[PDB]
Amino acid sequence: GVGISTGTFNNQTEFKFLENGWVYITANSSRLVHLNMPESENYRRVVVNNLDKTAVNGNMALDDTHAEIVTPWSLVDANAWGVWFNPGDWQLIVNTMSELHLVSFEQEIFNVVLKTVSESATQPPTKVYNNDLTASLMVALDSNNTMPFTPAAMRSETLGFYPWKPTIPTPWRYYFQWDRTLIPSHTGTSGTPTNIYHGTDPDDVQFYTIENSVPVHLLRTGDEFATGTFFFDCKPCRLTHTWQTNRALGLPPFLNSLPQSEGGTNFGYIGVQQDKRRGVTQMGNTNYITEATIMRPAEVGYSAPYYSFEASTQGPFKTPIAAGRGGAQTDENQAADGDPRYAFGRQHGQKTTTTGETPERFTYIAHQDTGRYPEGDWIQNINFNLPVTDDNVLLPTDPIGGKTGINYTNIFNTYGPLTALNNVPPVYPNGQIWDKEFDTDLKPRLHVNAPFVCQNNCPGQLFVKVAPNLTNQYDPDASANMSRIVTYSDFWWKGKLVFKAKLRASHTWNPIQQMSINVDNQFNYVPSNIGGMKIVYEKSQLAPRKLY
Amino acid sequence: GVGISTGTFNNQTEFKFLENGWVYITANSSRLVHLNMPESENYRRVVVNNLDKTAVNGNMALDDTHAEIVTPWSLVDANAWGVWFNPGDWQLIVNTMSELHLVSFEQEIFNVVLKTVSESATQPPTKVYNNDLTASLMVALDSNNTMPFTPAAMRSETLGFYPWKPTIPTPWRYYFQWDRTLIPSHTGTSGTPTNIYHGTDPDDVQFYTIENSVPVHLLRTGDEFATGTFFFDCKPCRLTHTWQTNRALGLPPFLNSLPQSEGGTNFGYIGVQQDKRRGVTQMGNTNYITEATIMRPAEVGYSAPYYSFEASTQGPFKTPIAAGRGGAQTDENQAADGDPRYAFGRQHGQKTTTTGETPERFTYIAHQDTGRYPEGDWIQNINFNLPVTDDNVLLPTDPIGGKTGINYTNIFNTYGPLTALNNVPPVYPNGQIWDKEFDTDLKPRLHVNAPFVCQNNCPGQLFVKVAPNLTNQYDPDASANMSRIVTYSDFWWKGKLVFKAKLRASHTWNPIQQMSINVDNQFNYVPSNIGGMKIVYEKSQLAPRKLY
Amino acid sequence: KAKLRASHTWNPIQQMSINVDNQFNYVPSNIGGMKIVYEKSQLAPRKLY
Repeated sequence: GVGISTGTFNNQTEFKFLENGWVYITANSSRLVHLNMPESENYRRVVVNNLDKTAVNGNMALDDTHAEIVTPWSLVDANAWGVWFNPGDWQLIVNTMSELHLVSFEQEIFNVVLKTVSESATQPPTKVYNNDLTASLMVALDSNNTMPFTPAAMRSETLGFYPWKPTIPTPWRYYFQWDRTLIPSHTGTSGTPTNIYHGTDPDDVQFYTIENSVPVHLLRTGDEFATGTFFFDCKPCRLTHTWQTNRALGLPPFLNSLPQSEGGTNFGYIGVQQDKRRGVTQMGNTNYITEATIMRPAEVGYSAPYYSFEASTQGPFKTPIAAGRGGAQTDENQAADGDPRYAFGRQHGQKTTTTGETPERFTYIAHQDTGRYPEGDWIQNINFNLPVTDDNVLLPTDPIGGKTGINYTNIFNTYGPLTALNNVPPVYPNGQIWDKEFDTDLKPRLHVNAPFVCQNNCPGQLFVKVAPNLTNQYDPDASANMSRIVTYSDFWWKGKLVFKAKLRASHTWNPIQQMSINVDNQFNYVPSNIGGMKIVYEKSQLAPRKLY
Repeated sequence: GVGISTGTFNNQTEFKFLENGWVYITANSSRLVHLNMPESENYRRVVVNNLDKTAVNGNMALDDTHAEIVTPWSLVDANAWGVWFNPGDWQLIVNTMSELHLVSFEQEIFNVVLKTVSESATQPPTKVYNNDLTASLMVALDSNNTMPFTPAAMRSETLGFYPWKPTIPTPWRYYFQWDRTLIPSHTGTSGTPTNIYHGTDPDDVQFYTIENSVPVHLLRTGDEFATGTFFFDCKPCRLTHTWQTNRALGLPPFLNSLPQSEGGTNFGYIGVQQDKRRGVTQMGNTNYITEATIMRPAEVGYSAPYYSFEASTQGPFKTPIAAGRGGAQTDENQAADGDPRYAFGRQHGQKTTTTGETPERFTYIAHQDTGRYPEGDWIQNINFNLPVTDDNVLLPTDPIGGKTGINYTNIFNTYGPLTALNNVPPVYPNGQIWDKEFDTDLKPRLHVNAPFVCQNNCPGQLFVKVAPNLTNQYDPDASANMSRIVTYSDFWWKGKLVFKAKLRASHTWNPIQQMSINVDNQFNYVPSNIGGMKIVYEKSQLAPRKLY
Repeated sequence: KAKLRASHTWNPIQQMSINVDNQFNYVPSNIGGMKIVYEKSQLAPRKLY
C-alpha cells in the first residue's frame, strides 16, 4: 500500500562452502533506480549517417552509419561483473577458486515511487515535487526473448557498480536493417569513393514493440514485481591461464651436458648434432630435429588477419579474433588486436569526482599465452635449404601488394583442425557476464564479450517505462506531441546472481600469482576525502594451469 | 486501493493450434483512455437542419436533417478490426486461414485515475493537476441491450488502433424520431421544392436514459470493472473470394479444334454451328446455344438501381447494395456503388504526424466477382431475331424518361429466387467486426457494414462518465448550469476478442495471391523518424474458392 | 514435419505470391506446355541475436 514497503535492500555476497571443495557464491545487488518519463511516447525509426567523417579518404573505419528503432522504453541491465562484486569479493574469488559456474539469476522491483514536477514560473523560478499516489510504472519482462538482445555492458550502460549510488536505466533501442556501401580508400585516393546509404531491404524489416509482444505490469506505489529464478545452462569458466605454447609441449630434449656452475652464462647443451638427432617431425624432406621443427600434438592458438575490415550488407566491420597479441604482457604498448579496450564513465569505475566527458579507459592484457607475435613469423620454401636465402623466405618485413606497412602476417590465417584455444577471461568490473547464443545453424565456438554463453536461453530483458500522465487537454487526433504531466519514478531494484565455484589446489612447490593490495594500488579501493570512489579493473586468470 | 494496481496491460495476439486444422485466435487489446467530464450533465434533444445546403436545387443528397438525443455519457467502442490486430497478425490470418468464426468478447476497466484542474489566474496564467482520491468514474454496461445500438466504426469513432497511443471514448448520442419531407430537384428546377422538418410523431417517441435502464458502477481509483465473457452466435466468415460468374459455371463447350501453336493469336474453336449445337437453354423460341444463352443453374450476383435515393418518414437515404461494381478491380476509378469508402483520422490509420482536418480515405475493392458491369447489359425483344435491330433492343446508352445521363440500368433490379451472393468481406483496419440484427419480423440476408451479424444478442455497449464533482455552491433549484470542479479521468481498458479460424489447404497446382511486404509498401508498416505511424487498409479474401 | 510460423512483429513479412507478372508460370500453355520456375524458401526473417 501507500505507506508499506514492498521489499528489502540487500547487497551482501555470501560464500556457502560445500563438500568436495565447491562453494555456492550468491551475489546480492540492490540499487535505487531513477527514471524520467520518455522524451516521446512514440517509436521512431532513425538513420544515422556520418558522411562527413567517412567522406575523408582513409576514414572508413570511423563509419557510424546505421538504422535503429528508438523506443520509449528503458532497459534495466545488470549483466556486468561490477554490478555484483566489490573488489574484495573479486579478490577472494580469483585468488581462491579455479573455475566458476553460472547458476541462476533473479531480480525484482519494489518501493516504487512516482512524482510530478510543478514549476511555479514565479519571477525567481521555483519548482516543487509532489507524490502521484495513483500514477503507475510500466514493467515488462521479455521472458520469451522476443525482443532483440541488447546487452548494455558493450556500451557501458548497465546499472552502476556502487550500492550507495543511485543509478539509471538506459533508453532502449535496437538495430533496424539497412543497406550501406562504403568503398575503402586512403589519403591520396583520387575522387570520392562510393559512400552510399541504400535504405532498407523489405524482406528484412522487423519492427518490434514491447506492447505487442510482452505482458506489461502497471506498478503503483504499493506494488512490486519479481521475475522468478532463471537457471543457466552455460559451460564452466576457468579461473586459470595456460602458458604453454607449442614450444613447451611434451618431452624436452635430453641434455647430454649440464651446467657445472650457477649464473646466467651457464647453459645446458643438447650435445647431439641437429641433423643427427632422434624424434619425429612433420617435415618429411629434412633431417633437422629442433625445438622449432619437432612435431607437437597440435597448435596452441592461431594467427588471424589483424585490423582486417570485412564488408557485408550493413557496411564494414572489424574482424574479431579470439586471443590478444603476444608480448603485450611484457610491453603494454603492444596490446593492439585481441586485447579488449574498455571505456566507461563515473557509474562504472571512473573516479566519481572527476569532471569532463572524457571516459576512463584500460586495455585488458590477459595472462593466457595463446596469442601470436607476428614479427617472429616467417614462411620459407618447401626445399628448406638452410640458411634460407632471401628469395626462399617471406619475412614479416616483406611488403605485400607493394605496401611497405603491410606484410603477409596482416592477411595470414592459420586456423585449422589442429587449433586449440581458451575462452575469454572475465573482465572485472566492466566485462559482460553472460551472452545470448546466435540463432544460426552453425554457432561460434566462443564469444569475445562474455565468458558464459547462453545455449538455449538466458534471462529475459527487463523493460521499464513511466506510464503516460495526461493533462486534461489530451487530443489523440492531434498531430502534435502528447501533452503530459512531467512525471518521473524512483524504484528499488534487487538482483540475486548465484554462482558455483571450485576451490583451487596447490599443485607445485612454488607459490602462484595472487591479487593483492599494496602501497601503489592502496588508494584505488577506498573513498577519497570528498567521497570520490573508483573501481579499477582486475585480472581473473592469475593462477597457471598445465595445458599438456 | 489508492496505491495498488487493479489490472494488467496486455496487447498480445496468441494463435493456439488445434487438431483438424483449427486455430484459436485470442486478440488482447489494451488502451489508456482519456475522459473529460461532459460538457453538460443534462440530456438534450437537438435538431439539425442544414436547410441552406438542401435549399440549393439538386443538393438533396446532402441532407443532414435529423433529431438526436445528446447524452452526458461516453461510449467505449472496440468494434473494429484495427483495435485487435496489427498488420502482421492480419497478414498471418488472411494468408493462412480460409474461414473465421467469432467466438467471444470480454472487456474490463482498471487503474482508474481521476484528477482535478486548478487554474491560478496568475498574470502569467498557470494550472496544476491534483489527484481526486475520492472522485468516482461512472460505468454502465447495457448487457440487456436496452439502449439503441450505435456502433462507432461507422463514424470512425472507436478506440484507437495503437497500443502505445492513448485514446478517447466518443460522446454518446442516439437518433430521436422526426418527420422530414424533401422533394428532389435539379439545377434549373424552378421555385423552391418543399423542404420541411415536420417535427416528431408522438407514437414514435423514445427518450432513453442510462440511469433509468442500466446499473451504474461508481469506480474510485482503487476499483475495477469487468464485463464477463460474452459468447457470439454468428455465422462463419469466409476468407476466400469466388471468381465464377454465370459464364464460368459448369461444363464448358467441347472444342473440336484445338490450337497447334502457342501465342495470343492461337485460339481454340468450338467447331459446331451455333444453332446446330446441343445443350439446354431457357430461351424456348430460339435454337442458338452460346455461352451467353446456355442455361446456368442460377444467377451469381444481381443488378440493383445504383445511386437510387428512396424516401421515407425521415427523408431520403441511399439504397444499399450487397456487392461492388464489376471492373473496379482492373480500374480503381470505376469503384462507385457498393465499394465501401472509409474516411478516418489519425487514431485509425491516417499518418499521425499529418496536420489539418482532411481525413485519410480509401475505397475498398473486394476481390470477389459477384458484381455487375452495367455498360455491358442489354434488354432485347422476346422475338430474339439477330442481329437485333435498334427498336428491338434497349441499350445502356438509351435515355430513360428523356434524360441522357440516365439509362434503364439505373433503375434495373434482377434480384430474384435464383440470386446467389456472398457476405461482405472484413475491412482491415477500419471495418466493423460485428453488428446487431434488426428487430423486424423479416430480417435482411446480410449486413453491408460487418461480416458477423448478431442473431439473438451481442455484447452490451459500455458507457462511461465522470461523476459530478460539485463545488460548495451547488443549488439544484437554480436554472443555470451546475457549477462543477473541472475533473477528468484516465483509465485503462483491456479487451479480449477470441476467434476460431480454419487453416487453408492448397487445392491447385498454381500458387494463390498472398499479402506481402514489398519495396513499395515497406514504409507503411514502420514508424517514421519522428515517430509517425499509419495503418493502411488490407484485403481479406485473397485466396480464390470454387463457387460451383 | 513442419512448424507453423508465428507473427513476431508489427509489420507483415515477405510472402510468395502469384501476380500479374509470374501468373503464367503456374498454368499450362494452349498447347499443353508446362514449366516450373524456381522459388525461394527462407522468405520470413528471424532475429539472429
